[PDB]
Amino acid sequence: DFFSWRRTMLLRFQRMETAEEVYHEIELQAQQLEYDYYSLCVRHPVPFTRPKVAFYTNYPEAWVSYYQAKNFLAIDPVLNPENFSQGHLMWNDDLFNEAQPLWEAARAHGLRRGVTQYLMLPNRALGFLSFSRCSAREIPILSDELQLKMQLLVRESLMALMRLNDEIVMTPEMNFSKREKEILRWTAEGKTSAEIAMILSISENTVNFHQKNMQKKINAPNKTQVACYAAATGLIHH
Amino acid sequence: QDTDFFSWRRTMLLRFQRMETAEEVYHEIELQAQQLEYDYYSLCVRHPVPFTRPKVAFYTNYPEAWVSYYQAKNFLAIDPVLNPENFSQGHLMWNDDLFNEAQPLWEAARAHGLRRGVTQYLMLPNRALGFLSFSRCSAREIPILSDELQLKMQLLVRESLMALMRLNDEIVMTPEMNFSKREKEILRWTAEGKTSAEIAMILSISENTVNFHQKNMQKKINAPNKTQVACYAAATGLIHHHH
Ligand SMILES: CCCCCC(=O)CC(=O)N[C@H]1CCOC1=O
Ligand SMILES: CCCCCC(=O)CC(=O)N[C@H]1CCOC1=O
Repeated sequence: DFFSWRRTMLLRFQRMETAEEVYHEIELQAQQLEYDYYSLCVRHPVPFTRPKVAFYTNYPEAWVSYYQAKNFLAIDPVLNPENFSQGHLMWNDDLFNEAQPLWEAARAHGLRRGVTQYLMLPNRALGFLSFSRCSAREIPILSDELQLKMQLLVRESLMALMRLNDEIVMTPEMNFSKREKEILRWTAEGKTSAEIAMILSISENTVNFHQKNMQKKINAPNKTQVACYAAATGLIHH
Repeated sequence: QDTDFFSWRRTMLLRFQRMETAEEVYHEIELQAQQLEYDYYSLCVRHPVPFTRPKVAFYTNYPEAWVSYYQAKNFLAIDPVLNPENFSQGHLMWNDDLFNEAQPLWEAARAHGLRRGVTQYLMLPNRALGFLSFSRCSAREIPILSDELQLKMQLLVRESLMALMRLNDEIVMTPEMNFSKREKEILRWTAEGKTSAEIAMILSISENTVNFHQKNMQKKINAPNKTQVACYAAATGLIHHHH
């Protein structure tokens, strides 16, 4: 009877044409599980020093504004894979021992209990789904059925959002030609422009143009950043 | 039965996290494969590096005649079972249509006694792609509705490969890069395209030492450039989590 839930959810997400349908479905499923608020967050693998983070939530506008103002993304333990197990995490008082200011601000805004699930996407982006409620001592649930239900919800929603090329999950656009990616693969092996020229039987002049043309559309200083970003997102071995 | 599945997981999770040798993992897969009415299992892993001809390691109890034949005819290069594009929810059932591109492979598999099979796959924290395939000789049918099998296989792919990662098994492990936290920090900056001179200013150290760590970093990995080291680290996710 649970397996039929999995199958319907699988049928639902595969037939979605809109992002609003994805976020709405998450809203419903969260509510079926006695949770009021959902939040879907994605941390991209690049840039390496300040990884891009996009999110979408039905949290109260006041809490979102407060959260961003205090820069809580940078210290939220819910977004730290270390604190997870089997990609699952139940919110508790101890988890926020390092970030109490977050916890108190969240409680002051009406977030008593919550839970988070996470996975890694094909572009190596880290997706986080969080559910939260304002009510204590209600709890629905088996955890096992909870872990497994949420496990599916992160996957199929974010994968759906990728089919639709949504801005929240799609990495900074890097539409390269098959020629450009060949040069990237060899650059990533530590080949010089001269060696890549001989290997591909083209002039070093043509190699450097391609090299510069990729740096153009990404706005990057050298061939080193372009290659590492490509390696980091899996554009090379997808 | 829904309930006795969750407990199956909890034990299997307990099993795999506390296995101490690689043979124990392959052993567990073998029984479950048999418990699931399959004679032959195959666990295959595609590494993310090298970028130009990535290494592929495997372990199976296939008839060796087919193994020798499979490699000899070089079927990996055209095997749809190892192509993530053909999957859905990380799962894939074998049928005559999927092998529309590989006529030599399917009938040859039929000829060696692989009538029916199924494959599950997922991506590991080191960005390696793991594939688990089951196969049987009995020809007949589609088993049990396709939900518990997918889910059983979903777990079996994960925990076996994760167990093998904990054990530093060669089938899953990427080239090890035990760097100092400082050495990894300059790589993050190298991957952002900072010159040794630029990295010096931001970290308050002499340029003599920046060039020093990089060459010292190139030592332990066997590679020429500041570029290849950064790309291998970037490719494996060494540069920002999970390991
Ligand atoms: C305000 C939305 C940005 C945060 C996105 C996210 O997923 C992280 C998260 O929910 N954290 C929870 C934990 C306490 O505060 C929250 O809202
Ligand atoms: C030598 C074996 C390498 C690994 C084989 C593999 O990709 C997994 C697998 O079961 N493939 C199936 C597909 C058809 O023939 C097979 O053997």
